[PDB]
Amino acid sequence: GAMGSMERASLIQKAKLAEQAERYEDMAAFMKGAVEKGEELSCEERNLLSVAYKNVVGGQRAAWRVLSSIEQKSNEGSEEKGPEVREYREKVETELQGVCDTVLGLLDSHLIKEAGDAESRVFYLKMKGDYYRYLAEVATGDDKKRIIDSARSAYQEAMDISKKEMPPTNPIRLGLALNFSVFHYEIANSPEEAISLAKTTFDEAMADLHTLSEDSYKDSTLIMQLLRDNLTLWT
Amino acid sequence: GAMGSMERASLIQKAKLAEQAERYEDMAAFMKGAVEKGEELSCEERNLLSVAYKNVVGGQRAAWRVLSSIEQKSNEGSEEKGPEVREYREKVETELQGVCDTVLGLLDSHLIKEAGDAESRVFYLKMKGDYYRYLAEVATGDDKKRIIDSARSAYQEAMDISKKEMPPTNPIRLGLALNFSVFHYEIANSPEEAISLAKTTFDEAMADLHTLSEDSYKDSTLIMQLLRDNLTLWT
Ligand SMILES: [Ca+2]
Ligand SMILES: [Ca+2]
Ligand SMILES: [Ca+2]
Ligand SMILES: [Ca+2]
Ligand SMILES: [Mg+2]
Ligand SMILES: [Mg+2]
Ligand SMILES: [Mg+2]
Ligand SMILES: [Mg+2]
Repeated sequence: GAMGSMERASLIQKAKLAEQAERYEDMAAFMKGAVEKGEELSCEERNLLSVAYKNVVGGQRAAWRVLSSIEQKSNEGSEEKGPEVREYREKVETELQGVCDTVLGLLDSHLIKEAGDAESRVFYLKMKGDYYRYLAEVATGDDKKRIIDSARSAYQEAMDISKKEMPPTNPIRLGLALNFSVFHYEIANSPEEAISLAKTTFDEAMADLHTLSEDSYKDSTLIMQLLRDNLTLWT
Repeated sequence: GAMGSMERASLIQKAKLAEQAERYEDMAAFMKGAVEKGEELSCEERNLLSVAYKNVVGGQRAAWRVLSSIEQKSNEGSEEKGPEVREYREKVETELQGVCDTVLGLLDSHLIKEAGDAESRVFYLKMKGDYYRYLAEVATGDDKKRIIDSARSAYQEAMDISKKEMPPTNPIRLGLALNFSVFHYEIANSPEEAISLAKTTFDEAMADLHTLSEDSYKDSTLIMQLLRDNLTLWT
């Protein structure tokens, strides 16, 4: 790998600089190099990995949605324009799939198997569900159902651990539940499960806020608002 | 080149799709492929080329400024942090220089020499001044003065043609004058020349607005406002 000659600490330092410069592709490459050093990631380092790839894939998903919509309209009274829209949508789609496969590969070799604490294991399993979810958004062929089930299975294992090992206000647990609820609504055609999950998560967090410091209260209530935003949109 | 097998029309079509998807690196690559087909560019195609590269280099310049500022602070009571900030600033700088060299290469081979109409020749010479200006922003060594003079010379030839062949409200002429005034203020250490140029350009355009249609009036007054914005900032 092209980061093989750079010190782990320097990769982390440069990932933080790339974040400040909004250079998320660089940030992701630096964090991939850091993961490939083979040592486990601290909490801050895990967040850097997630921020980098979420931003890279988020731009790819936004572009794919623009191009997919143009492609949809072209296939309605619409004039034939040739293969270009499909080709370019496919190009962006293949790039997106490549990023998802890269992230999933880092999780499989070997972040998840070395993650023993609940906070790291839940974090990585949530990421696995997220990146299979992004693959599912663009899937159409023989493995769409298997891709969806891979996302479900990762989210489910993360939920089981998070419920047993974390308080209901833990921001990792809240963000996992938020994303699993989105999976239910957007991927699994299960809006009732999505609503039930978001509501139960919100209510159980509400009841636990009294145990928190002012700073933790701020952290948890911010994610609760994201759950509330979805419930308002979905109900 | 990787676009050598794609039709010129398909490259143009995909450049427009990439713009809609805010995929400016792709847009630039498509427009580079279109230029390399060897045919002259229409007015719309010239604008696509400029939009693509302006957005790519604009992101690089913003990142370089962030990293340069961090580097400045590190060299003031500041703790020694190693070579990483300089290395990463250099990496972004080298990428930026590569983009500028790519654009300048397309202008030199062979867009400028085939551009005979004032509107195309002024457009390309303005681009030449712009991309030498971006090189000058990061230059420090033996050729900084020669880089600055290359920007000046391109802008000056574009100004001479634009003054002889275009009305003072022409949006190309206005945008050239805007950028040459920025060159004077930011690159050539000539704020009085920058102010004089912006003011004279604004006033000569004002006096010509009566000749324009409603749509052309809108086009010209928008760029005049950019000149006014700079004058307000600089005076
Ligand atoms: Ca080492
Ligand atoms: Ca028709
Ligand atoms: Ca052809
Ligand atoms: Ca100190
Ligand atoms: Mg290396
Ligand atoms: Mg119901
Ligand atoms: Mg090709
Ligand atoms: Mg004075």
